[PDB]
Amino acid sequence: ASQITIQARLISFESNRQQLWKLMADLNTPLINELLCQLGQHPDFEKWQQKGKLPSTVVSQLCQPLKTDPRFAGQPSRLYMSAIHIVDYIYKSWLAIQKRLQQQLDGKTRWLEMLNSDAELVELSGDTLEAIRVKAAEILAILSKTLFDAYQETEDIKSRSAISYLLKNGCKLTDKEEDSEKFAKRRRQVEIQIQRLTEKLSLPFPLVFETNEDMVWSKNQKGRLCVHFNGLSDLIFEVYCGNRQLHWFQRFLEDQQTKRKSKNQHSSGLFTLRNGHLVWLEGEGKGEPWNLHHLTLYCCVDNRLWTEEGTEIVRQEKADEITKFITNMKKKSDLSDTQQALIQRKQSTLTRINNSFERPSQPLYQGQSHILVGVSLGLEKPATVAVVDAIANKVLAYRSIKQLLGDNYELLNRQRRQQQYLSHERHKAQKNFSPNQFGASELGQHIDRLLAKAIVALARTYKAGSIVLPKLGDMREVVQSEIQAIAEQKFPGYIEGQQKYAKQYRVNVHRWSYGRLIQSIQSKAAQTGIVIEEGKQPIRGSPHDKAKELALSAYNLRLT
RNA sequence: UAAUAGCGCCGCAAUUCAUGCUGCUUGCAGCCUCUGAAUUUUGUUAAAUGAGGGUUAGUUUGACUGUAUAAAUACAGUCUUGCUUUCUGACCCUGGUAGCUGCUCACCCUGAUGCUGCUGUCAAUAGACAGGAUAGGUGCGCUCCCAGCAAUAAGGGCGCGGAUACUGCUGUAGUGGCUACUGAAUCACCCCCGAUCAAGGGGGAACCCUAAAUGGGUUGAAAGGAGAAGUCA
DNA sequence: TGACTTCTCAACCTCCTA
DNA sequence: TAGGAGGTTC
Repeated sequence: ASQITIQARLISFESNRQQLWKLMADLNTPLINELLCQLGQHPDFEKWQQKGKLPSTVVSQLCQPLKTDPRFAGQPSRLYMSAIHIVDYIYKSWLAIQKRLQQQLDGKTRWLEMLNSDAELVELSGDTLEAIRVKAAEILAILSKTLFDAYQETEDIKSRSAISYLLKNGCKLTDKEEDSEKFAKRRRQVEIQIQRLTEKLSLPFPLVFETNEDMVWSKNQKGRLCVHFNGLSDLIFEVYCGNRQLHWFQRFLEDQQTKRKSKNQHSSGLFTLRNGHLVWLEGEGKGEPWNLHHLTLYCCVDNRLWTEEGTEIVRQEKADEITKFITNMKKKSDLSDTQQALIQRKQSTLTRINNSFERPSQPLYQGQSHILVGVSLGLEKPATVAVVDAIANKVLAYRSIKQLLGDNYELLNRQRRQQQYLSHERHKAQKNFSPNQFGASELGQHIDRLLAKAIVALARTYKAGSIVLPKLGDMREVVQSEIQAIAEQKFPGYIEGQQKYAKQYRVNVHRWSYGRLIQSIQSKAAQTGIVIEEGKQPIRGSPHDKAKELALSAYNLRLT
C-alpha cells in the first residue's frame, strides 16, 4: 500500500464548466445531503453504532428510489454512484462520529444506571473484589483478544465491575490489592458524561471515480493531455499539470492505449491510476462559481506500479487477494444470477493479470531492519535522531535538529515565532472574533516534511532497517516532563523561579505539532521502503541519550 | 528622560568530547584544525540572528533512453505544463472615494497578552509635506520592560435622570468590520507590447565559450498526499 | 480558529453506439 | 471492430 495522489488543473470552456457546476452543486450535493439524513433516521441506525460495519449495500438501497426523484434526476451513472459512494463514506465518517456521540451517550446512560461505587457495590452486588479479580487475572493473563472482547461484553453489575477492576488494577502481580477507585471513578466519570450528554443528547462534494477507466484519456491536437469522464463524454477537460507530475499523466494515456491495442487483453487494475476525485478548489475574487473556482483532478496513483519490478508485487497482491475472493465465494451454494457475474469477473482478472505492460526496471532495495534509526521528539529540540547498532551498542551517528533541517533552520525559528504570534492572536480572539487564519500558512507542514525527508535519507544512508518513533499518545507527558526537567536545570530548588520559568518558556517555546511529523515520517518511510516501529521515549536524559535509548528499547521489544 | 531585570533566540568565546580530526595500534592513542555534540557565557570597535503591509502560470529542484559508474553521481542524448507549498532576492507601498454597519464613552481611580512609539521638514498645536522599513528598550525580539494614552481588560468607587431587566448623560466622538469602485508594484539579468479558465512575442546588457557571428551558452534555490467528515481545546 | 481522530484511494462485463 | 456509458458488487 503506497497510494499517493497527484493533481492537475482542468481547463475547458465556460459552457463545459457551467454543466459540471450545475450538475454537481444543484443536484449531486443535495443527493448527498438527503442520503446523509435518510441514513441517519434509518431504524437500524443504533444497530450500526454498536458495530463498526455499516452494511455493504444499504447506502445503495436508499439511492435507487432516489435516482428517479424530481429534484435528484439527470445525474450520470458515475455521478449517481459517486454520490452513493459519497454518502457511504462521507456519511461513513459522519455517522462514525455520530455513533461515537450517540452510542457513547447510550452507554453513559447505561453505565450510569448500572455501574456503581464500592459502597453501592457492597450494598447491591456485594462480592469480594480480590477473589474475582485474581480469578479473572488467572483466566486472561494465564490469544487474549477473546478475553478482551469478553471484558468488552460483560455488562452485569458484579461482572462488569469486577472485570473492569481487574483490568484497571493492573491485571497482574500488584502488591496493592486495593483501589476500588477504578470503578468508583468509572461510575463517577460516567455520571458526569451522561449529565453532559443529557444536556446535549460554498463548494460541492467531490466526484470519486472508483474505476480507473471512468477517466478516458486522449491527446489534444496540440499534444496536450485531455480527459472526459464516464457519463459525461461531451465534457472534455485539458490537463494543465506540472512537469514533475507529467510522467504520471503520460503514463495514464500510454496505459489506456496499451489496453486498447491489445483488444482489452490487459487488466485495467494494473493501471498506474487507481481512482480520481474531481474537486473544485476555491478562488479569490468574484464571479460565477464556475469562473472563479478551479476544477482540479486528484488522481490516486499506486506508486509501486511505476516500475515493472514493482508491478509484479502488485500483480502478486491482487492475484492473491482475488483468488481468495474466488474460494470465499466458491463455498456458498446460493449461486445467484448476478453473483456468478461477480465470480466471472474474478477469473477474468487473473487471466488478464499475467499480461505485463512496459514499466521501468528497478532492483527494489532489500532492507535489513536490524539497524534502528531512533527518533526522539521533544520541546527544546523539536526532533533529534540516533543511528545506533542493536547487536552492538555503538551509535553510528547522531544528528540534531539544526543538522537535519539543513538551511531549513531559519524556517524552524520563524515558525516558532509564527506559532507564538498566532497563539497570542487566538487567545486575544476570545469568543467573538473574525476568522483566525489571518497570517497563517503551511510553514509547519513544510518543516514537518523537510524533517521527514532528512530523517528517511539519513536512515537510507546507513542502510537502516527501521525508523523508530515515539508513541503519539505519550507526547503530552513527555513535553510536560521536559519542561519540568528544563525548569530544575535552570532553577535547582527555587520552586517559585521554576514555575515562573516554566510559564515564560511555555510563552515562547510553544508545543510542536507531533502528529503531522509522525504522519509525514510514516508516509516518507513507507514510500522509500523503511518499516517503522514504535517504542517508549525515556523520561529524562540528554536528547541524544533519549534517542539512543528509544532506539534500543524498540529493538528490545522487537526481540519479543 | 527612560527602558532596568526576566524570558526566548542568535552569534562570540571558553571548556569538555566524538558522530569529528588525525594516526594506525584497529579499536585504542592523541587532537580540537574543519565538521558536529554537550555544557556555560558573554553581547566586542562584532559576529550571527532579525516580526510593517503587499506584487510573478517567476527561476531552481524534472521524466525517459544511452554511457561511465555497484550504486549515488557525472555526462550525453530526447522531452517539458503552468499544480500545492517553503525560502532567498528584487520591487512596490505606507492607500483614496462611496456607502452599510459593530462596539465604547456622565465622572473618577487602579491598569489589562490594551493601544500607540520611524527619519526629516513645517508647525511645534494636531496635523500636514517629503521620505520610509533601520521603526521605543537590549546583538535581536517578546505578552517582558520604558514612555505617553487608556471609555473600548477586569475590578472598585460614584453623580444625577428614568425604570425600579436595567437604561440615559454619546460626538463619527474614537476604533473596528463589510461591500463597491479605484492607487502602486504584476517581477527573478533588464526593458517594452501582450496574455492571464491562457500567449507569448519582441528588444537590450554583463559575462563565458567563441578572435568574433541576438552564433551559442550563463545572469537564486528547495519540498510534496489530497479531499471529506467528526471530536477536543 | 488550532490541535487531534476517522474514513476515502474498483473493475471487468456488458450492452450500446460509430 | 473500437470505444462510451452504465451496471453491480461484498
